[PDB]
Amino acid sequence: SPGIWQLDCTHLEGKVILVAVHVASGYIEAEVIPAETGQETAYFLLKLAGRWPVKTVHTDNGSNFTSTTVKAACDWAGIKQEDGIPYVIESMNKELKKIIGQVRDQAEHLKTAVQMAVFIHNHKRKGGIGGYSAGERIVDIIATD
Amino acid sequence: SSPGIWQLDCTHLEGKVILVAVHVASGYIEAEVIPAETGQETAYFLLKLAGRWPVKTVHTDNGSNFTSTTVKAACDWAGIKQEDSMNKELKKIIGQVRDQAEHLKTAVQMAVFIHNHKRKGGIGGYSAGERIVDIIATDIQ
Ligand SMILES: OC[C@H]1O[C@@](CO)(O[C@H]2O[C@H](CO)[C@@H](O)[C@H](O)[C@H]2O)[C@@H](O)[C@@H]1O
Ligand SMILES: Nc1ccc(-n2cccc2)cc1
Ligand SMILES: Nc1ccc(-n2cccc2)cc1
Repeated sequence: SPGIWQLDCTHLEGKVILVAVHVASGYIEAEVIPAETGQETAYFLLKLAGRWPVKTVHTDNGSNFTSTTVKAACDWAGIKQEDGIPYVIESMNKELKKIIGQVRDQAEHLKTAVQMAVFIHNHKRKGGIGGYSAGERIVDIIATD
Repeated sequence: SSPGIWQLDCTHLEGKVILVAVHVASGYIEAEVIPAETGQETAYFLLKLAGRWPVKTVHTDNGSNFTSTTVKAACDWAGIKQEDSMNKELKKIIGQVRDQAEHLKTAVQMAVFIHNHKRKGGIGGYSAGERIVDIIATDIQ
């Protein structure tokens, strides 16, 4: 389970946000991209896979994931691509947009607000003052020694 | 050496700029390919990095991009203190795989992958990715 990520997209202000969620921790990575193309999606996946030990990605089976460029990237990086596998995370894509609202007036451009929201989400302590943030949870889950 | 210390440097290849952040204690790298070495691109890079890892201090080359008001605003917001080698290993790996990709940026991220995942030493060794997570997880207690 520690190598599983869920990908999804969010559209805001006529722009596309690609989001990767580490299922076990709730940690997120996101980028604003011009459109959901195979090349953009493949680049995103390649970046993510260089930064964390990514074994498996669950996707929404959008047409960007049927691109041969994305298939090639997943094969090169040793990612098992699992399309149409669903999976509180539902509450979270709604939650990123809420956080983006609380910082939007501090950023000239949307992409900056998106990275501010990612920062807030990842650093936020969950389950009270004795709890842990998504950033803390991911490193504790992944660390092997 | 401390868990929150990164070093940031630029490398120029094929008319483009590669921004490289190294986590000093582990050797782990994050990199992006940018059109030009601008204040806006530098700030965006730093905000992304700080959202992903507990970044306390970044050591830089004190070029013009790092003292931009947008960079200072990003660093103030993210709680990053600015202060004034592995570019060589990265460039080398980029060389070794540049022929497996059309675009330079694809080859750069292939090189970041290879570098971060590569076990140093024999059986018993670690990769830079394993070292950074082990160091940070230990710091959490
Ligand atoms: O959101 C656009 C933004 O992303 C950055 C990250 O620093 O880089 C881009 O990465 C590629 C360029 O190297 C793009 O193809 C990709 O869409 C995006 O991740 C910035 O340079 C850019 O402003
Ligand atoms: N844009 C892009 C990203 C990754 C690849 N890739 C394919 C195999 C390995 C990386 C190709 C193109
Ligand atoms: N436990 C573990 C394994 C691989 C990594 N890794 C992350 C990027 C490259 C390797 C991190 C932690």
